[PDB]
Amino acid sequence: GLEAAVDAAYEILLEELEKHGVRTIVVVGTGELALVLALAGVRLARERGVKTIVLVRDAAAAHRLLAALAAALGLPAPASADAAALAAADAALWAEHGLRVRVADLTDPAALRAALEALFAEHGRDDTLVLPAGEAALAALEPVLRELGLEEMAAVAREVYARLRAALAAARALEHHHH
Amino acid sequence: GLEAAVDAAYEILLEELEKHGVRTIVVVGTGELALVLALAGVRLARERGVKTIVLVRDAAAAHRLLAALAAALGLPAPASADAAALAAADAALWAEHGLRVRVADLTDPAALRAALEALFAEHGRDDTLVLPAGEAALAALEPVLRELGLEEMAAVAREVYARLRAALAAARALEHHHH
Amino acid sequence: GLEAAVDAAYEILLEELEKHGVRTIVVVGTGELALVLALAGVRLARERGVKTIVLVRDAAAAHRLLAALAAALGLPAPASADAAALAAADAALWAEHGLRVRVADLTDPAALRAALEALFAEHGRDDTLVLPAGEAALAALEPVLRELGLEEMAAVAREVYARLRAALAAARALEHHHH
Amino acid sequence: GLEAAVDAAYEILLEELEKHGVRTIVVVGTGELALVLALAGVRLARERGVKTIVLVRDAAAAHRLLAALAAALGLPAPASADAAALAAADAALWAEHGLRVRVADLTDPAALRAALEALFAEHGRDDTLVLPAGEAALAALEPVLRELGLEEMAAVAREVYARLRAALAAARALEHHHH
Repeated sequence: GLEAAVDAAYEILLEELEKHGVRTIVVVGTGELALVLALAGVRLARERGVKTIVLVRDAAAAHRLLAALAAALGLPAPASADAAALAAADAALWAEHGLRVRVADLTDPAALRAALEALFAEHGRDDTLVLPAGEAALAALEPVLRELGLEEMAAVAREVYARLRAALAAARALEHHHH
Repeated sequence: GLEAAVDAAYEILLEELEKHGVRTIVVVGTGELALVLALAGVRLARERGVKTIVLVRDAAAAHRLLAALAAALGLPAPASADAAALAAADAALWAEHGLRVRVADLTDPAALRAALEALFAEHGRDDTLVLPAGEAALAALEPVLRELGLEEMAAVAREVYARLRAALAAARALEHHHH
Repeated sequence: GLEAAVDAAYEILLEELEKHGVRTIVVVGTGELALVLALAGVRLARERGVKTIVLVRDAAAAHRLLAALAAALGLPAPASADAAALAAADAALWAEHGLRVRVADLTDPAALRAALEALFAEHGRDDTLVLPAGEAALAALEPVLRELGLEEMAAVAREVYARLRAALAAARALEHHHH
Repeated sequence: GLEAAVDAAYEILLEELEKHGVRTIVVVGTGELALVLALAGVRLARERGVKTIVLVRDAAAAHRLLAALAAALGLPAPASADAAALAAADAALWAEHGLRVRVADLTDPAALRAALEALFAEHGRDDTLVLPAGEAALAALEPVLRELGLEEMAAVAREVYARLRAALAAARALEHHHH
């Protein structure tokens, strides 16, 4: 179920924060692992002051993730995927909970590089853990990081992803809410 | 009206908690009795520490029940029947109010058995009261319980259902909100 | 604007509470006067312990009125016009704010009589002020009240309605929110 | 991003409050600058007691702006663009946060004049800063103000707009929430 998945992801992230001195987590992609990482990020922000930013492919994906986060927090979802509504929801989520949800076209390497570069300008590269939310995101993220010369960051992204993938396969976040 | 129906169901459940040493209530099905049982379960969780889980047939039914529970609690409904939104809403409802809403295909005996077996793994069989929300759910639930050897549980499910059915016929939960 | 309309209706209702010893207000109908009366009823419940029940024609009308009340109170609207969602929202509104929104087919005299008779069973006839929300509701309500022998109640309904109609014509509740 | 845009607009408005003794801000138009000005107005109301009213072209635009404001404040959006729902949301926003969102057809000079004249009746002309949200709104607002003899107000509207336009071009309120 969802709690077991969030707990397992939280434990993995705690191990990485201690291992790498992480101050900021950037999640690239959508789906169940993106939600689980965002929810673990809510706990990590409250308990450790570590901020999390999720980069999703389009405004529709941002609305879907913000709506699931809203439900988890007991808060209203944004009324629509209007950019102004999404930006306002994002600013509120950041101020109150240390989480962001931003739009970046992951099919476009230049757009993903630009979104990462914005986050690196805000949060730096040394203390930032970048994680893909799935296989497709890993395949998009690795070459971009490698082009930027961030080989260690790419290596950690792949290794931590493998552990998260295995943990979520066992935890089954959504098992109770579909056939 | 709704308050009279919740009160009547609450009184019946209190009698069963004392009679059987009940720690967990599992409601199988949808409709007015499912809502009334869930609402009585909110009171029982607050007052007695007894948790309630409702098993509904599909994601659409989970959204409809979560939305009615939300309205009763003064909380936002989940934005959609997206599995991630439903799972997040369920985790929040459990943590704050001691209630869950899960999806289990009741037309499929193996799926209902699997969902009950998950709950029995979490909560045990001895202290768990299983109740159908209607005739169709009773007809689905009885053979599954009997196959599991849970004859007493099936007997209580049918007997308590009969009393709840009669009480709700008199109380008329929805009389003021349809023609 | 809306505040001026609520204030004017509130002042009129205060005068009637003192004049008739009113404990319960029943509003029959939909539209701007129904909303203004419901909002004044929120204030009267908080300040005076007087409860208000609005009888609207169908579930769609109940959702629209509950949604406007929700917006005025800073609360989530019910997710849909599902009867269970409307009944749950109504129970929450009553418990927290002393207001109800019920469905009664005003085109059907027997249905309106039945809905009034339910309220009279709950709240009595002597201390109950019944008000139409518009001309059509007044035309439906007067014969029903007269058949019940409630001639004084019908007379007050018409007289107080006339004063509310004039006050709302001057106050223009919705002037700032349509062309 | 949005926070940088709100901060930049806030700083400009603070300078104008000191420069002109402003008690009320009226924003004419829709779009990103309308949202940013409304959000800066939330801060100015809390910190300085300065109220802000946004005049938008139609009910659909009022819903979109109220929904984005709701998301920024962690509050439910109005269920629909129903005039009663919009008026109720507006009254709540004014009472709690010192902001209004009203409908005025800016394509119709008489309608814009009427909406401004209502605000001038409520708030006066001397202490009221009127700002367009974009080029089209400036082109609609200038002749109306000039016809009213409010030449200085029109001059300030154009000058402050130019500074806000430049600031928002640099701040990029919506950059993280569209492609």
